[PDB]
Amino acid sequence: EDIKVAVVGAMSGPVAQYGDQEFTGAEQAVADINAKGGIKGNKLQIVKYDDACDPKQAVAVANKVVNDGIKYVIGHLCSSSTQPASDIYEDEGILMITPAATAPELTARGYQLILRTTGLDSDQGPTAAKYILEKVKPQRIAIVHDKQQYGEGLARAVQDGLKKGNANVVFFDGITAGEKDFSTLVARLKKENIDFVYYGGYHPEMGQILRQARAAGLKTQFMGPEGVANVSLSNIAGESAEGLLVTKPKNYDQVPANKPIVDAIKAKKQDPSGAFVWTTYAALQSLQAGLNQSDDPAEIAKYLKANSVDTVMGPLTWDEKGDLKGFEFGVFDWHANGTATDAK
Ligand SMILES: CC(C)C[C@H](N)C(=O)O
Repeated sequence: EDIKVAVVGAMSGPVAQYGDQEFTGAEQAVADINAKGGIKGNKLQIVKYDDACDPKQAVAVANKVVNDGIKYVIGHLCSSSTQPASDIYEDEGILMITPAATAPELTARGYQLILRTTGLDSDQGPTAAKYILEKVKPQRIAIVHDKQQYGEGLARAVQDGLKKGNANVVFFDGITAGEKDFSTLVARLKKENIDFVYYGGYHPEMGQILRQARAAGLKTQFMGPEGVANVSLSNIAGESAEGLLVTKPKNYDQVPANKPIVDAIKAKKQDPSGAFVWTTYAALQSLQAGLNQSDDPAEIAKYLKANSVDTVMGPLTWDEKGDLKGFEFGVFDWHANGTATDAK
C-alpha cells in the first residue's frame, strides 16, 4: 500500500537550481529506502509540486496538497514560500519538514507539525558577522539585500552583529530581485571606497553583482549566505566568483560513509555536490523513522522531537519547536569551478 509524500520546491523559475538539488536528493533517498523494503513493506512514492519559490504559487500548492489528500510534505524551500504554506499545513494537520528554509520565524509561532533539516539564520547571520569581525577586519563595509524575507533577514542580523562590534558599516541598501543591471550599485561601491560587501539573497543577483563589480575593476571582498553557494552562481559569475566567502552547511558529499550515495547520483549524471541534496535526503530518512512508528502526522512530529535519527548528515536531534540542535554553518572559500574549501 504505497505511501505518497509531497516533495515541494522551485522546480522552475530563476531559482530552479534549488529544486534540482532537492529532487535529486529526494529521488535517491526514496530509491534507497524502497530498495530495502520501504516502510513495513510499503513503498514511498514521490509526488512533485513546483512552487517556483513564489509566495502566491506556494499557497496554491499547499491548498492542492491538502486537496490531494497527502499527509507528509518534504519542502518547501524558500522562506517566503514556506511560511505561508506552513500556515495551511498546520491548520490542516499535515506534517511539513523543510530541508532548506532558514528564517527563524517559521518555528517561533508554536506550530507542532513543522520541522527542519537545516539550520537557522539567527545562527547563520551571527556566524558571518563573527568571521568578518575576527578574521576579515575590513575598513568600510556595505550590506546589500534583495528585499525578500531570507535576504533582508540575514542582512539585518549581520548589520546588528557588526554594529555591536563597532565595525564601520558605511551604507545598507536593498536591490530588486530579477534586476540585471547593477551599475548604480557598483558605482556607489567605487565612490564610497568599499572594501567588503555582505550580500543577503540568492545566486541570480549575487552572480550579476560579482561579475559587474569585477568588470569595473573593484577589488572589493564579497560574502554571501548558503543561498549563493552553488554551481549556478559559478555559471553566472565565472572567474568573478573566486575569492567569494560564503557560509553554508558542511560538505556532506565528502564524508566517507556517504560515498555510495555520491556514486549512485553521479552514475545518473546528476550532481551530488549541492547542500540541498543532503538536507533533503536527511529529511526523507527522518520521515522514514517516523513512519516506522506511526502514520499520524502529530505522532510522527512527537516521536522526532523525542528521539534522534541517524542520517547522511549524522545524528539529528530536534528541539520542541522543530529545529535542529547543534547545527553549524561553516565559513568557506567559494571557487569558480563550483567547489568550496574551508576558509582560514
Ligand atoms: C534554498 C535556500 C537558499 C533557501 C533559504 N535558506 C531561505 O530560507 O529562503
